[PDB]
Amino acid sequence: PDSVDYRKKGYVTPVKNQGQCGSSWAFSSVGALEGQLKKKTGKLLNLSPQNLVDCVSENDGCGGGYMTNAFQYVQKNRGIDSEDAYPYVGQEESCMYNPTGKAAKCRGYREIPEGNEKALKRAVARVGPVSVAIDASLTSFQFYSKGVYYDESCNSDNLNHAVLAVGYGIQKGNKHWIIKNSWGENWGNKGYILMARNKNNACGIANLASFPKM
Ligand SMILES: [Cl-]
Repeated sequence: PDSVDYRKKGYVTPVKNQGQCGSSWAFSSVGALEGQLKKKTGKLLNLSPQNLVDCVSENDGCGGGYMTNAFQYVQKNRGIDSEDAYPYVGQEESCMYNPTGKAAKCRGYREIPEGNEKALKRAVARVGPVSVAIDASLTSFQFYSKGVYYDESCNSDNLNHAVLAVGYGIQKGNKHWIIKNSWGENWGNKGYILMARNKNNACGIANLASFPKM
């Protein structure tokens, strides 16, 4: 069985909802950090995307951002707050980080070689959940309900949405990535989508992948 589902292993927190704020980069980043918190310490908790929205000046808050900028921030800031200590409000505010609420740390990051789905698979297997960016603009993506998603019109050069690869596997003969979104449990299959794997880097799944070192 060349498959892994980190949701079964306790590496994945409940699905969140970014609301009316283009902060999927922040949810993708905290998801990867949460997975490494479980792996390194044996337990996890919800980390603060609002911490990243307000304090990662290299990104654009609700206007977009990159996950490696977030990992670099957590490293140089010497921590990121828990969700409970720094709760999500769906809009950018002044940076209110407090070391008293520190719940995770970061020693750097690694970017997966661009477009290499085999390297992405090895990273998911050997690290844990990996932050990724995809083209999520298609209507077919947005109304996804079940099965393995593949749409030929997906633009690997148009990465517009950050998500989290929490595993991989195969379903009815179709290889897939298990993808955690940030559009609520209401979206997709309880917040998740299975995206085609080894189909010429569909939707750019392996073009902007990274994970934090802890
Ligand atoms: Cl394979």
